[PDB]
Amino acid sequence: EIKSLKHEIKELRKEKNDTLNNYDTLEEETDDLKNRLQALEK
Amino acid sequence: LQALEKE
Repeated sequence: EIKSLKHEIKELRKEKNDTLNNYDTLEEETDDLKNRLQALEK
Repeated sequence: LQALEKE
């Protein structure tokens, strides 16, 4: 039953990797809007 | 950004 628990933990890791991909696209959007902020300020 | 597009 330990292998099933490890598989469930790997599924949780996959879900968190999906959240990390969401974080990465959020980060690229943040970089784009930071460039926009710097362009509109200067 | 909105501020920089509000003024």
